[PDB]
Amino acid sequence: HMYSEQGINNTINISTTSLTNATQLTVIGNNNSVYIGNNCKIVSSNIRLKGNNITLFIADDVEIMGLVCSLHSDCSLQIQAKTTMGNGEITIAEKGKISIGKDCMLAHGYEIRNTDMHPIYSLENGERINHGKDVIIGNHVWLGRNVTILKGVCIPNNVVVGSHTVLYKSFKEPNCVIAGSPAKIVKENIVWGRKMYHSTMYDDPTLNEFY
Amino acid sequence: HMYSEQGINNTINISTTSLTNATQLTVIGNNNSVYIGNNCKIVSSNIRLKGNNITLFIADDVEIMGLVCSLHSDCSLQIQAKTTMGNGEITIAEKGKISIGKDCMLAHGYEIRNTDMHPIYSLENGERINHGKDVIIGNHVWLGRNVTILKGVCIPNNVVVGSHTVLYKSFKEPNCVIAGSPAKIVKENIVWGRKMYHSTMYDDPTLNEFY
Amino acid sequence: HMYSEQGINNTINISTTSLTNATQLTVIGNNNSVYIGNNCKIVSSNIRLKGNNITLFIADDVEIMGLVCSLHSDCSLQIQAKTTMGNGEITIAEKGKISIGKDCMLAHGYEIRNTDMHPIYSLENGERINHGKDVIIGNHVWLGRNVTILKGVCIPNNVVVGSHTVLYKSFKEPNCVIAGSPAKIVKENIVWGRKMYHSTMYDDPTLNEFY
Repeated sequence: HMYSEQGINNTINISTTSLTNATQLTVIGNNNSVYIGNNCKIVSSNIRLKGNNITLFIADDVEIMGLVCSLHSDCSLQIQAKTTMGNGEITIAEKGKISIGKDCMLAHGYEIRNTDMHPIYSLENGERINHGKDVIIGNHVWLGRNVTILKGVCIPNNVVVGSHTVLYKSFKEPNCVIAGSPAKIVKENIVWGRKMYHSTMYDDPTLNEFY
Repeated sequence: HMYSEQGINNTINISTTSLTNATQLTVIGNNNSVYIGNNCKIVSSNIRLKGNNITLFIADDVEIMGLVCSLHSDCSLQIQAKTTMGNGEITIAEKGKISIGKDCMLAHGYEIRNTDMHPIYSLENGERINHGKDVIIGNHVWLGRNVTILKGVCIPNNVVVGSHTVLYKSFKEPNCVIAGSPAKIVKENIVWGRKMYHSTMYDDPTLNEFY
Repeated sequence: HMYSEQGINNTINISTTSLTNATQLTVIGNNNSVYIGNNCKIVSSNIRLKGNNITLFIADDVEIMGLVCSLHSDCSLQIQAKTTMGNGEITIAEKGKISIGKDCMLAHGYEIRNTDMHPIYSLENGERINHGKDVIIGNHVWLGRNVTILKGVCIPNNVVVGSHTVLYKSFKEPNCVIAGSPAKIVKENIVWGRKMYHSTMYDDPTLNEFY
C-alpha cells in the first residue's frame, strides 16, 4: 500500500489482506494513526488527514467505494466491522469525532459532518453558538441514497434513514425508519437486510441477532 | 442502431426514423422487448435490461438526453408520445412497472423508482413490509429540476411538480402544482406549457386540449 | 482577458488587476455590459450573456470558482464587493434581476434563479400566473452548501441559510439563521464570520460593523 506522509510519528497500519486500489491516503502532520483491518476493500477513495493527533480506524470486512474524507487535528473517524459505503463525503473538524457502527450500509450520496465549518456568534454576548458536535451512527444503520447527517446527530441501532432525508437532531428509538421533512419516525419495530427476500426475514441467516 | 444482446428471444424494434447517438442499450437475458417509435431522439443514455420478460416501450416523438435506466426481470417501462426528458435516473425492480404519459416534460435531475432495493421486515411477524409498488405519471406532467418520485406514487394528469420536491405518496387532483415539504398542492386549476408566452395560454395552439 | 463577442455596442470592462483563468465569457447580442472590478478572481466559470441590454456587474475583491451563469435579454446580475462564491448556478430570464450584496459567502452547490423557465397559466381566465420575480440577497449573507434560492426571494442582511435548504419566500428579519422544511427562522440575533474562532466574535476585527 502506497501513500504520502509529510511529518513524523505517524502510524499507518493497513492489513496485508486488504485492498486499497485507486485510493489516495495523504497524511500531513504528526502523531496521526491509520488502522485498516483485514479483508477490507477501500477503493477509489480520497482520505486526507491534515493536522496532528488524528485517528482513522477501519475494522475488518469494511467495503468503501468513492469516499472523500477530510480530518483535521485531534479528530477521529471510526468505522466498525462489515460496514459498506458507496460514494460520499465525511468531514470532521473542531477536534471532533464521527463513529459508524457495525454492519451499516451507506448508500450513494451521503454527506456526514460534525461541523458548520464557519462560526456563528451571539450578538448578545459575542460568544460562539455553533460549536462542532460529534456524530454517532449506531450498529446496523442503513442510510438511503442522498442522505445528509449534520453535526451532533446520534442514530440508534437498526435504523433505516429514508433517501433524500436531512437529519439535524438525534433520535433514541431503535428498530425504526426515519424519513420525511422534517425527518420523523415513520415506521417502528422493523429490521432491514441487504439481500432482497420476497417474503420473510427468517429466510436470511444473517439477521438472527435482531429478533 | 447497434446494441449488445446476451440471450435469446429478444425483440429490439427501433424505428428507422429515430436517432440513438451515444446511447448504449444492453440486453442480458431472454424474452425481452424494446420498442422505440418514430422520430425519437434517445441520446447519450445508458439503458440496461438485465433479466427475462422485460418490456421497454417508447412511443413516437420522444426526446431523451442522458437517461440512466436499469430494468430487472418482468419489469416494464412505458413512455408515451411527445414526452421529453433531460438527464436523470429510472430504476425498476421487483417485477414492477413505471408508466409516463403523453407530452410530459422531465427536467434535469429526476430520480424515479418503484423499489427501495433492499428489504425491510416487521419484527412482529418477520414479514416484508416494503414491497415495490408501481409508479404512474399521468399525461402532461412537468417535473421541475431535481425531483424525486418514489415507489407507489401516482401523479394525476396536467400536474406541475416543483423543483427539488420529493414525492412519497399519490395525489388525485389534476391540473395543479405540487411543491413543498412535505409535498402538497400549492395551486389548483392550472395548465403548463413549454414555450414561454408573456400573457396567455390562448396564444399557444398546442394547449387547446386542457380547457 | 479573452472572451467571445457576437454583436455590437457591447462594453466589456475587466480590471487589469483581476484574474479570470479558465473562465469562458460569451456575449451574443447587442448593448450588453460587463464590469469586473479590481482584485477579483473569477475562475473556472462559464458566463453566457445571450440577448440585448444585459448587465453584469461584479465589484471589487470578489472571488468566484466554478459559477455557471446564464443571462437573457434585459436581465441584470449584480454582485457586490468582497463576496465569495464556490461552485454553483445562476439563471436569469424574463428581463429580471438578481442582486447579491457585500461580503456574502456562497458555499458549494447553490442554485439561484428568478424564473421557472416555463409558463403556468390559470384555467379560469388563461392568464400567466408564474411570472419571473427578482431575487435580492442582502449584505453579509452566508448560503450553506447545496442551497436553492427560487424566484422572488429576498434575504435580509446578515443571514445564514442552512445547508440543503430551499427558499421559496422572502424573509424580513436580519441577523438570523434560516433552515428547515419548510425554511424557517431557527435562531435570532446572530452574526457569522469566515475564520473559525473558538470563542468570540470580538476576536475577529473584520466583524465590527454588525454589533
